[PDB]
This record gives sequence, structure tokens and C-alpha cells, in this order.
Amino acid sequence: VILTQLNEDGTTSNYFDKRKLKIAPRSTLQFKVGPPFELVRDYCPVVESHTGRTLDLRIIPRIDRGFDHIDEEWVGYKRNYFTLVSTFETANCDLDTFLKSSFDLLVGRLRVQYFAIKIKAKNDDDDTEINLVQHTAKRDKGPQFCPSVCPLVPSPLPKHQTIREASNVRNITKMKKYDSTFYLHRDHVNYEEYGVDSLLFSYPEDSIQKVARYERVQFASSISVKKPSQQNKHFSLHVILGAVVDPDGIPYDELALKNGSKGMFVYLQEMKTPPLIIRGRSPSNYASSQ
DNA sequence: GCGACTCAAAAAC
DNA sequence: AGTTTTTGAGTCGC
Repeated sequence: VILTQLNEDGTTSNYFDKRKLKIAPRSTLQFKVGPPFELVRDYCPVVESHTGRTLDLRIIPRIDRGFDHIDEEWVGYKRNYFTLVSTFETANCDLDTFLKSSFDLLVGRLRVQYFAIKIKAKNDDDDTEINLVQHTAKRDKGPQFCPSVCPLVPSPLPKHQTIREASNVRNITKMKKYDSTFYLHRDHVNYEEYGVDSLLFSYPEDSIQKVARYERVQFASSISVKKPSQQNKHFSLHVILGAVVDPDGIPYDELALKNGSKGMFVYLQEMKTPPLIIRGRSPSNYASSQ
């Protein structure tokens, strides 16, 4: 009924089929590591502006809620929340140096203003994009929004237990304890250590995330989860690392910039999950029907 | 099939 | 040791 896997930090992932077993909404059993991500491709090279050294980049993503490994498939539920977190790392550059440096895209050099992540859902069989929606903790009693592009600086990915622990923190003392895990506050650095052209000072806001944390995410309520043949559709979640540059032949998305003008989120690397099954609202997807 | 209202159970404090 | 919050999901009815 429950299949258990040991996570890297010593917590467990407990996979169960909601068609057979109903578990409370806030049970720790709802938290579990989801499907592993795989490289799709590398896109635009990034180089340090004076040394010319190529910056080696790696997305480090994980799903921490919403997906179960059931009979060799990864399964989610349309009605339910998932959590997808990601960082990135630069294997050849330590953070403190990275933030003081400046970087260009090698396309012909566009200056990188900042690095950012976005997520997307797709139909894995035909590459059609599928809308995602996020809620606040208030759910129907608060706003809905589409996942946003997240400016980020390189950081190790927090352990699964840490994501769990930080999922619903209000208390100020506890928020203080997790703050340095999730944020860099640029307004707290020594400005005299930085040049005007430094990467840190082209980030759009003083509060900069160290971790892209997409919580309370769902597939859009209108998604069709079965093919016409009644076979399940296969979906995939994608994490894309990009460099945001000033618009003034390679993959990019437009972005509403800080100063108001157009911006380009230029793709650097993309990873995706294996195929995912999503179970819809049918009574037969729930143990209650039995 | 889907928005809405609702119940309920464990986390958060 | 209580109350409030958060979130899986039961149900109504179009």
C-alpha cells in the first residue's frame, strides 16, 4: 500500500495511490521527492567579461510534493498542489567572486543583467505548453497567479526536510532562521566592495532569491488529462535557466523588465522530468469511490 | 467536466 | 493546551 524510499537527507518518500489510500491533507506523507530531472540541452554560452572564462552552469531541481511513483509511472493529481524547487550552480566560480564579476553572452556580446529561472509544463508527446497556476496559502480566498520568472544567485539546493519545514512559516523568529537559506539581501552587503558594473548590482531588486521555490502549483483546471483513445496523456515539467539582457537568432522569451522596457530572457540550460501522468477529477481516481 | 462551497485533519503557533 | 491555518477532497449543479 505504501512504498518507501530513503531520501538523500534521511527523510523518506512514501509513495501511495490515492485511488486506494486516503491520507490527511497535512500528513507528512504528502511530502515526497518526485521525478528526477534530466538535461534537455545547453543553449547560450556565458563568459566572464575580462578573463573570457566560460561559466559552467548546472540547474539543480527537485519536486518535493504532488507526485508519486506508482507501478513505474510518476503520477500527480489535477486538484492537488505540487512543489518544485530549483537552484543553479557555477562549478568554476565561487559565489562571492561571481557577484563581483560581470558576464556576457557569447552569441556579439550581450551583457547579462541577472540570472533567472522559469518553469513550464508541456505535453511530452508533442511539446505543446500547458498552463500552470499557483495559489497563496489562502487558496480560493486569495489570488491565483501564473508562475513567474525568478531572479536567482547560485546556491546549493536545500534538503527535502528544509523545504518541508519552511513550507508554512509565519512566525518571525522562525522566518529569521531560514532567511539566509532562501534570500540574499543586497542592501546588507558592503557597497564599497562592489563596482558599479558588478552582477550583484544589476539584479532588479535588493531581495534576491537563492532558491526558486514554486509551491502550491497546479496544472490549469481546463487541462485534458486523457487522449481521445482514453490512454493517459504524458506531461513533463521543465526548468529553464536564463540570462536577462537588455534588448538594445537564439532561444529566448520576452520579459517585462524593471525599468518598464522590453527585456530578453535568453535560454542557457533546460532540464525536464520524465513523462508524468495526471489524474483528473473523476470519482474513480479516489479511494472514496471504493 | 469544472467553479464553487464545504468538511475535516494535522501542522503551526 | 488551546485556536487558527492549510490543503486533500466530497459534493452540488450547471
